[PDB]
Amino acid sequence: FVEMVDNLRGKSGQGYYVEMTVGSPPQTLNILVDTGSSNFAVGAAPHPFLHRYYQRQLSSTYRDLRKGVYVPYTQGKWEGELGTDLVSIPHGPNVTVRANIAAITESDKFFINGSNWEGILGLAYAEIARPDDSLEPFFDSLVKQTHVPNLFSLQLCGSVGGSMIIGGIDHSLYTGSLWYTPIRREWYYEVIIVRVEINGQDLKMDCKEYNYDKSIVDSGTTNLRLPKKVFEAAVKSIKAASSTEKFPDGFWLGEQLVCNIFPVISLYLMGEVTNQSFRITILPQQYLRPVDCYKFAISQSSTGTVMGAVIMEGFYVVFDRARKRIGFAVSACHVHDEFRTAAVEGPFVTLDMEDCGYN
Ligand SMILES: Cc1noc(C)c1[C@@H]1C[C@@](C)(c2ccc(F)cc2F)N=C(N)S1
Repeated sequence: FVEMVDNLRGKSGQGYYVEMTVGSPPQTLNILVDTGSSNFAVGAAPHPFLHRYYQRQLSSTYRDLRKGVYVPYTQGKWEGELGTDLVSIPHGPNVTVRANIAAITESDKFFINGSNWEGILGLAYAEIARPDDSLEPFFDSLVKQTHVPNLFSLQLCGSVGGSMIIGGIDHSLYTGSLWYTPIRREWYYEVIIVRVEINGQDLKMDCKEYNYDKSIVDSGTTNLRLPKKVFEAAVKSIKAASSTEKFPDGFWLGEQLVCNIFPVISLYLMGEVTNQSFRITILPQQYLRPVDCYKFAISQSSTGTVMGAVIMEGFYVVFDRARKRIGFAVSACHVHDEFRTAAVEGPFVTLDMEDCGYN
């Protein structure tokens, strides 16, 4: 998978993108890699922010599905026209598939001014695909039409770079062993957090609170998002551990910037075996992001835990769809100092892990 190494690019806070081609003859586009959605949607109109866009008139293999799609988010929205066309990934497997494409004709607060991507690749499951689950996501189409194994892995490195290994695992991209957590449900990449530690000190919360209403792995989100009750207990512990320096309350809420003291954060994830778990540990270098101006990149959430770039940049993450599991291993590219490094450790004994999942 050497040709797939270093196939991700981007700028800080603007996400990670991969080069893709769409149509015949192939039209080159930069496409954001997003494990938190399920639509393959591309700019198809000359929006001022876009370097380029999908021109359906130039493609002889384009097929109109004669259906519109309106996708609103919490922050922004896009509207598109649904169709199918031939899609390939130049720095991926040597294959071409017919995939669903939402041609974006109208948007608000979706594209980033100054970014180098013009589309989004939803890598999650059909259940959260829009308008409904009958619209087959790209990766489902890829696995069905080719002999590409039902697996992909992401190494996101902290302008920015990384690797999306499609159909396999590159062992040079991680150190130590991979540790797997079950995918609870095939919609988002939903996982179960069973324990949270700040500098080794347990938060002592009902583990159901950590997964209210869900916990997901999302490459399209920057922050580690936590449920508000978990966030408040987490921040209080981080404040106590970093009592050497005094910071304004706005900094902790992400309302202001600040220009060894900060604690490590450990998330225990449900293991593959009954009563067995493992832990992933991140550093201040992950959750305190440069904007020297630093932004506290842990925030409160209404939609449950989001393991965004803050988590993913510390680890090599394997999305093992074939076995309904997500693998975590220490990333060979993660940012650390001489005293502390990111870690994946196990096994640990954790009882009543099924009670941690919200129903
Ligand atoms: C859900 C949700 N609610 O508010 C926001 C913002 C989202 C993001 C939606 C999406 C599609 C997204 C990501 C990056 C980007 F640049 C634009 C996007 F639209 N992927 C996610 N994972 S989170």
